[PDB]
Amino acid sequence: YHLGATFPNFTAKASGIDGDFELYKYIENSWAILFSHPNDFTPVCTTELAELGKMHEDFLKLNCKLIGFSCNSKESHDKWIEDIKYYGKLNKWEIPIVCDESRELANKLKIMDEQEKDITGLPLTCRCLFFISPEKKIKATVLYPATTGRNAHEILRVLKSLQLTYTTPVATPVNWNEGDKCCVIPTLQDDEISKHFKNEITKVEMPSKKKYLRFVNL
Amino acid sequence: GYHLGATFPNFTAKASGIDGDFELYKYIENSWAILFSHPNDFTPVCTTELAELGKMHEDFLKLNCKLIGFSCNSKESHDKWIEDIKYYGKLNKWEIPIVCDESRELANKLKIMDEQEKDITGLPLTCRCLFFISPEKKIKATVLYPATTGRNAHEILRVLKSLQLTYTTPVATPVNWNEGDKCCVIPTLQDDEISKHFKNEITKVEMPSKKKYLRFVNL
Repeated sequence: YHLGATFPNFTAKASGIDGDFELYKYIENSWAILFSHPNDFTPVCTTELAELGKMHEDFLKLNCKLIGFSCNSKESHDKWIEDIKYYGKLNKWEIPIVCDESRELANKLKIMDEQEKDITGLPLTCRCLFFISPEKKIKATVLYPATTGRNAHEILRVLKSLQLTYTTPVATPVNWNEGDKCCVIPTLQDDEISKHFKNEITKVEMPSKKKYLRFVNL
Repeated sequence: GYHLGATFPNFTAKASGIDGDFELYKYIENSWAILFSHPNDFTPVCTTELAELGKMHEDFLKLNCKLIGFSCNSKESHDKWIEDIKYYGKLNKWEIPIVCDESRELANKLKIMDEQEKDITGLPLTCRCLFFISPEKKIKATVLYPATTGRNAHEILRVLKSLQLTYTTPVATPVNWNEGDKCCVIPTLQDDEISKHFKNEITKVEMPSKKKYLRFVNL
């Protein structure tokens, strides 16, 4: 699943609901982030899910769903959730965590961990991320191993960049955070700037004399 | 293509700063390596990323980790744009080899094409990929950011330190971990074997499930 591919629909069991979870129904007209984790009841996973449970409103208000995913059962997810709530000082769990016990979805998405296996000796997923647009396109991906917890701040920062550059002709520079100046895309002609920007462009002159180094403060 | 734990393939290519062929396995022998691509020379986000990694090059070399750049531009393009990068970063030299994939063979093989970005000729360009590669040529982590979205350079280093730490020690790093912070004991390490590996004591946190997996250790 290269960048720009269409993230496939699937139906699965999930935490906190009794019926079928269908992805496309859940994420219609929304950004989505689908994130996996190796095993329920393990420490790194608990810290990550507790953090994303805290940040869940920050995402929802940007019109972005969070969807969890592991190769554990529903009964595992539901019991483990009370651990995540306790660790994280949370009082309301809202992120659906998909179940993939058969590993069909994990094999199709190509997110298996290099190392981790459950108690039954069957393989488990790594820490994947898929950032998905309202049109079901994979805008960005990450595959972290079971050994290395994610940066939850980075997850919200990429999302903000993706949503900004979705509607405006800019790209966000190294280490950009919301509120910082961004870059004008290099193909945007100077005759074309005022149609798109209220504020002034800053030009930084380069030894090559090419005029591509332009910042804008939105 | 190249999932976690797969072997990163050898290649040989032209590169910035040298006039001979660059062979990947040669350059990274007995070394951690981070291979990072950018879409196009002479464009603004790319210049800021490369300046930053150039400033950070000593941080990486101290950890025994090679940085290797990559775009679908020629050598002549790379060499000239290097002077732009050096100017923007206030650098006096440049030592990261930037490989050339003008034919797009390597980028089609690595599956690092950007969804939208094209050059002046109409041909497609790479996204902003990262491959973290161990001394045995195994892919430990990857990231694919699009052209629209510059990477977090602090995060690249945080991940490398994490991958190096957990490579040799029975720990895993929790969410948002930085070097110096307590990390987690792997859930399968049993009690009898805890003091072979750890000088400092372990902290256990009680869970409603009464399971015993929530263990922190300060190294």
